[PDB]
Amino acid sequence: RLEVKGVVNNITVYDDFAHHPTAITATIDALRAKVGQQRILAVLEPRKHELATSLQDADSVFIYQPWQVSEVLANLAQPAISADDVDELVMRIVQQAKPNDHILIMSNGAFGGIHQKLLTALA
Repeated sequence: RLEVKGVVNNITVYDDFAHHPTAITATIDALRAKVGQQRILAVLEPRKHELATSLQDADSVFIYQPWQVSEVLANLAQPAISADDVDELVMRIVQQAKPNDHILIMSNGAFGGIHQKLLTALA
């Protein structure tokens, strides 16, 4: 749960298995409890209005599309983006990520090794 995979440029990268609305909600809330006002960048690999609601506390939202993700993101007015390629999604993240951010990677799979991709790309 919220396993810290690394810190690069004061940006913490975490992995968590949550990928259904109820667990996503709990997981972001548990992270918020620790990080306070510091930014949560939520990065989800799913397996709709409930899903949007589960992501609403995250300061920026990234969804990998491996149904239509656009309908989920339309409800979120914070920065929210989908990508259909893991390296592209890593670029999207790196373009927004700043020191003191918390990148929360939510998937029960390898997600192309995105946590390692980020630790490399953020340096």
